[PDB]
Amino acid sequence: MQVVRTKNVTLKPMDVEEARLQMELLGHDFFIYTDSEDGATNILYRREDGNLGLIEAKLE
Amino acid sequence: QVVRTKNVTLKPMDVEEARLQMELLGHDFFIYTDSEDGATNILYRREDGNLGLIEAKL
Repeated sequence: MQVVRTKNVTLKPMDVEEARLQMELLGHDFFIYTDSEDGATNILYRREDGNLGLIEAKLE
Repeated sequence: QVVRTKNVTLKPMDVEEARLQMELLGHDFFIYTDSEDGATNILYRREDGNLGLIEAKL
């Protein structure tokens, strides 16, 4: 079978500039946090483009 | 420089259902709510090609 190793992380509030900083200090391609102003769950991620992409996960 | 957000609506499901979704959308990752603990999850393809998961929670 296929085993997916889980990496547990605790969601925290911060600026998207902060998320970028922290993501890079780990070289991760994915950084999930809760937007400091908006309050919603955000996922900063590096596109195949190389550029950054920001996803907002609607708790809807 | 300037980036526009993308909106996604999370749904509860297990890693298997999420894995199938990711394949269908032909995407490299998938975000959903873990139906076991209600956490926000990110199933994704690692560099080595393997599958990894990130579980976020307050």
